[PDB]
Amino acid sequence: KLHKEPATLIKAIDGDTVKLMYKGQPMTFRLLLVDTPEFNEKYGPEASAFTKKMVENAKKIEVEFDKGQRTDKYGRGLAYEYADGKMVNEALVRQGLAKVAYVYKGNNTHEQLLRKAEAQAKKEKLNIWS
Ligand SMILES: Cc1cn([C@H]2C[C@H](OP(=O)(O)O)[C@@H](COP(=O)(O)O)O2)c(=O)[nH]c1=O
Ligand SMILES: [Ca+2]
Repeated sequence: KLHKEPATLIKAIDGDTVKLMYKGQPMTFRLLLVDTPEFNEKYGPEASAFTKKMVENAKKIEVEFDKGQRTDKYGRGLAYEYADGKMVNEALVRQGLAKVAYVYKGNNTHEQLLRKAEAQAKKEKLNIWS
């Protein structure tokens, strides 16, 4: 059973990275289980635009750590992000703006859910699957 924690938006960076204030400290978060294209690659600006709009227009932003590692080798926080109850990780995957990726042992609680969303976008030929 994972628990959602409060956080405040500092700055949207790109499709799967955002700078948030967590427990009073500035911290860069990398979204769990996803991989959006870099700004330079195809659909990159769209992914960044999608995330940016989604978090900037949210009234409440929550983070949810998984069971395994909470920080990556680059010092980034690893979590599931929620914009007014809606999981940003899943939304990106549902729109075909992100691919399910970097599935490590112990940090894959929401894996099936995201795989489900991917299969839908894949069948609908959304963005990346066009
Ligand atoms: C999503 C995720 C990424 N990472 C690391 C793997 C990648 O390192 P390597 O570059 O050394 O492969 C990097 C991918 O992040 P980005 O896609 O932001 O570049 O972040 C983790 O260690 N754990 C995770 O859960
Ligand atoms: Ca990426």
